[PDB]
Amino acid sequence: PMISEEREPLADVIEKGDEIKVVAEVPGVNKEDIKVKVTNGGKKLVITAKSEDRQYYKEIDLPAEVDEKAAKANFKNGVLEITLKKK
Amino acid sequence: MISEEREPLADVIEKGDEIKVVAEVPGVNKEDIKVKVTNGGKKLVITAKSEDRQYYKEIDLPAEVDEKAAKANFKNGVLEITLKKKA
Repeated sequence: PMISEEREPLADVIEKGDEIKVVAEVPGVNKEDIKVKVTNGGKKLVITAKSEDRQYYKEIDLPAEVDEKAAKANFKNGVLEITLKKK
Repeated sequence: MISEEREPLADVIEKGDEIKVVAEVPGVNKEDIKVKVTNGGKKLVITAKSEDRQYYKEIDLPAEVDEKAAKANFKNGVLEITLKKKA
């Protein structure tokens, strides 16, 4: 349908020194529905999810420059776990 | 590792015979969820437990509902349950 609601999801950051872990609650979307892009040289993170049920958008400022190269993604029961390696 | 119980986002919508209650409880597996009906028709009680996240919610229903009746479904961290109004 034409009209949708866009929410800002709950997210948290864990700065283990080696890794940066981002966890977001995005219930109501499938994994395929989710897109993450690192921006600003790995300074920043963006999350977009759209599903018939839900719409989510998030901007996150990371502690350190990070690289997409080793990055991994987990989605369980509506919670998204992302781990990135700092550059 | 500190536990705090949380109150889930819930929307209750009633159409016709049915009352549909929607709850977001991400983090939690479906077997870790408990749904029960109390105080005759009026109130619906939801319990979700997992190590990382725990939820409890109680909802006062617009109309009394039979406890036994239900259709319930879980998807991507979202719980949808369908309730029948008392005859």
